[PDB]
Amino acid sequence: DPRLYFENRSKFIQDQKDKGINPYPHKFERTISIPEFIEKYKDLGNGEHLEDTILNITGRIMRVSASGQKLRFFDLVGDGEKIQVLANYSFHNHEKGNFAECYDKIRRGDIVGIVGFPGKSKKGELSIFPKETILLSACLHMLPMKYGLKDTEIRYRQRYLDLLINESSRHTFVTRTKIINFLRNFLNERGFFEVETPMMNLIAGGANARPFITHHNDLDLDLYLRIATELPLKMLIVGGIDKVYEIGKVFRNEGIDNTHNPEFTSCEFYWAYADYNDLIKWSEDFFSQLVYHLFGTYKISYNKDGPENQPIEIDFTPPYPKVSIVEEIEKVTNTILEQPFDSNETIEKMINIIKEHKIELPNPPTAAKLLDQLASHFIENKYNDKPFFIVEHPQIMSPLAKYHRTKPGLTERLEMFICGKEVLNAYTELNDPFKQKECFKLQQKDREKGDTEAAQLDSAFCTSLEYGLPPTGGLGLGIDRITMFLTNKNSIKDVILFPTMRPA
Amino acid sequence: VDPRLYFENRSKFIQDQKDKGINPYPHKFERTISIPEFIEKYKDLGNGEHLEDTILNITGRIMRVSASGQKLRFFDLVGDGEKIQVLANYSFHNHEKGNFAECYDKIRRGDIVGIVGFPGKSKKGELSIFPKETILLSACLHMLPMKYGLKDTEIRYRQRYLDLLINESSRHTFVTRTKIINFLRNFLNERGFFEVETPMMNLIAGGANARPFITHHNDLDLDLYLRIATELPLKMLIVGGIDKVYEIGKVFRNEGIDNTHNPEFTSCEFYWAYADYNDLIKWSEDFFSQLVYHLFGTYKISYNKDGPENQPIEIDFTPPYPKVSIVEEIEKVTNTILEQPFDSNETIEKMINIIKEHKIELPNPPTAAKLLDQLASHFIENKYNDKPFFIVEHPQIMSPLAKYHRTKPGLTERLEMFICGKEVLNAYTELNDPFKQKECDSAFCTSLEYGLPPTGGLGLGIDRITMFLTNKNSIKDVILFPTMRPA
Ligand SMILES: C[C@H]1CCC[C@H](C[C@H]2Cc3cc(O)cc(O)c3C(=O)O2)C1
Ligand SMILES: C[C@H]1CCC[C@H](C[C@H]2Cc3cc(O)cc(O)c3C(=O)O2)C1
Ligand SMILES: N[C@@H](CCCC[NH3+])C(=O)O
Ligand SMILES: N[C@@H](CCCC[NH3+])C(=O)O
Repeated sequence: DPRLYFENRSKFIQDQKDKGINPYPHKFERTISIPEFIEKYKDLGNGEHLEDTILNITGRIMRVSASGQKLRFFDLVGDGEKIQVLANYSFHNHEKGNFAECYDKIRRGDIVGIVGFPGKSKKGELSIFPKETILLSACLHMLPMKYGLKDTEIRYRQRYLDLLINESSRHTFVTRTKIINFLRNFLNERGFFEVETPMMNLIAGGANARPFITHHNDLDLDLYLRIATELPLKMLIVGGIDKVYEIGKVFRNEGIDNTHNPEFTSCEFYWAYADYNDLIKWSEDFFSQLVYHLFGTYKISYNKDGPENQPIEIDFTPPYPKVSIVEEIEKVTNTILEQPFDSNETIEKMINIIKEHKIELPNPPTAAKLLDQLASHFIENKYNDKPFFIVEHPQIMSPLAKYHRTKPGLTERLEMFICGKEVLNAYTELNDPFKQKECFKLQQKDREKGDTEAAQLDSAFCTSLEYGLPPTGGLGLGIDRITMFLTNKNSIKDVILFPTMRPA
Repeated sequence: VDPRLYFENRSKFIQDQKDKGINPYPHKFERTISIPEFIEKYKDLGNGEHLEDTILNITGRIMRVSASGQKLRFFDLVGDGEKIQVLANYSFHNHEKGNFAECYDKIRRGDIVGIVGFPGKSKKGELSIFPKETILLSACLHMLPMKYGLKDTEIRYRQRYLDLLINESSRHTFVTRTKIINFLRNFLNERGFFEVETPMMNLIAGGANARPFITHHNDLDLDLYLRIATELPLKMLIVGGIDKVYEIGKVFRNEGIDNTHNPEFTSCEFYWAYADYNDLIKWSEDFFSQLVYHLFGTYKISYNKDGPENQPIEIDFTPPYPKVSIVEEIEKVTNTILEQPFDSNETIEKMINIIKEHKIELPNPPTAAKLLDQLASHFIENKYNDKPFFIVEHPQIMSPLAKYHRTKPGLTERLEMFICGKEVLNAYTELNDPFKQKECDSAFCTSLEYGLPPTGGLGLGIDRITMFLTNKNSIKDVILFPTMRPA
């Protein structure tokens, strides 16, 4: 019973203190790490001992067994690697205490420090042969086995148990950090300058989403958490930082599911004198090279339908297909979506397409939401075997994107999808301040109908446009979703160390 | 003159250009070379030399307009913090593209332009682009301020882009900031440390003593606190076996704003399993000495502590730095004895009376930790200005997450590093006995019950460090968009 277990262990701690022993020593000076130990002594022969080499090593005990009264065996793990501990009565320093009393105390989970020599057992298992083993920090609960952590929510609420017991968990999070490292180096090598912009602002603009609100007490001031980094980054382009980017958290106050956590990690970059076509190329270069950097090939396996179903192969070899959103919806639905797309007639037509196909009506049935819903069900799963771009979005869906230089009513916008999930959003940046105020005014008229995700107008941002924003191309990436596909995860909670959870 | 009228005339110019068939905001100009690359490639030209057969496309912002008659127009063109001259001569103008004077008469200071031309140097020797054709790419519709207009004003903070265009030193301050963070990340990574992201919104805000921001998630129907530190989930990852772990990111404190306090600021915290207080003292001297030498090529720097209108002091980052035990120094400087327990009525009253004796400000509430803090602030924290130094061995009542001192009762194995009286670092041997932790977050307390190895952890205030290494007196000068009182 776990509860009695914990109580006996706590009593043990107290009783050890009462006898004069410190169960939590301040410092043990380690000589070698467990990965270093494996590298150095892997080449030893079966049964070879180096008894003149005395080492101080630490780690977490993960298995306890005995062979008689003079032999105790353990697994010792550290930094994701494992060695055996072979405690023989014949090598024990009896001046430190009784052998059996010393090792009877150890439990699965204890952190220990060992003074001993390296070698391999007769079977051939690389081992540390202790002369003395010291408790550094007890595990007071029973550690679960892999089956206890398998199909549970414990991994999200006690991530440390997952990291200790599931080898795949460590690897997922190492890949996540490698992906971010690769992206930072990719941009820095191309002259980009990393900055930090405020997470708390008077307005939350740069995307269409409901924000979190907070309050600064001394200023008696309500502030919004940022939903995107787009607006202050473009003001820095005005300021002459012509290649600027930010990798950090944004906050969106909306529904939670397998591809939505309320805080998530984005990268946005802004590139003065680039356009749509440079951004398409950047995306293909970046994703193809990232995948090759991680896997040595451009093709990966992904269990789109979970581990109980067949996986699919995703090929990141460029180029990727491009699909124009309005043209394709018109072809697949056999309708003509007349401009203005936000006219009453086009809105009624899109509603009827949705109702005819038994699709859910967006809670406010705005033209921009109607089109999004249509693309979701008719386009975004056109390709699963390769990423692809949906391109040339209407201006009503894209209030900060520059008008399309040859197609009226559209913009120079691209979104990349992997397995039906949006991972990238980019466009030629709107830089005419007179057209920008018009877009914000139209977004206000859409807010008046009950749209809580209509981005609010930023007076400071519009003012910065009046000092001259050069022609610019900007791009944003969803780091968590990218990591999901590159670690074979179906849930954003599997690639975030501490996902947003209700209290226990 | 009249800034409002200027903007109205420029807005009419944009609209009139559109009416005449010209697009004053073209979609794409394909540049051949940047302004820094131009200076590098053609700096070695000779006085008066032209390379008329090499045609380049270049872009930038016009920052000065002057003329020598109608046939020679001169401009300053800036990009990426560097500048060249533009020499528009009627004799080289491509008249097939339009009328010369009609073209250049339109240019105003601040305009972003694209130039097709050739490189060269003037007779006097000024490196120049010689346009055959110039195109407007994005107009500046307002009059730019003078450097004098940005000097003592909040325009630098409320329109930071004007500060970056007009003050060359501003770009330099933020480049140094990014170099500082790049250095720290590399320093940690080369030593085996693993960078992570922990939540900014939590059910509890712990890891420091500060009032938090509160927000609400609508669909979970849940109040959440913005983090005041990264300490607690990072130690949970040490329990998880990530034995060298760190995070560089924003934390939030809902308190007063001043020259060293911005409500959001950038911290780095790292956690080092099997290290202790002594390892962290060495790390700190190793890191700051190597950081300053990396940036300056020397260990000594100049800092204008009392403002740019006063004499600068010299800060020597040569290690080692002095260590000052807080309690015994407060005792020495005041010739009192602070008997333990430090939270007894007798020791509290003595700290209160010594505060009253020196006419010092009295904390509300006057807890023992708050009293000890004020006494260190008034009596220790400005002991050294010529070098960074450490205050060490804080009482347990001030350090609920720090491990008890292995030989000194009532103290902890803690260190804080100060530069010019300002705290930039806080570190300690981590308390890992859950029995002592509860006496001092339920999910954090439970994780300790699974075994936290002996560990040393450390935090840095990135903005305050940047202030000292960029010669700034205010944190507003090292944050691109600092929190201001709304206009
Ligand atoms: C910067 C964006 C560019 C490409 C699309 C990405 C969208 C972004 C949308 C989103 C909303 C939300 O409420 C919670 C989430 O986790 C996400 C997410 O992961 O991706 C990111
Ligand atoms: C992580 C900490 C380690 C060493 C002390 C530093 C203190 C930290 C305190 C603080 C409070 C505040 O409300 C606003 C601020 O900007 C700062 C700051 O910059 O430094 C940072
Ligand atoms: N702010 C966008 C990403 C950048 C789009 C191009 N400026 C988003 O939230 O999706
Ligand atoms: N959480 C501390 C920094 C780390 C101290 C060592 N664990 C602070 O906010 O000051």
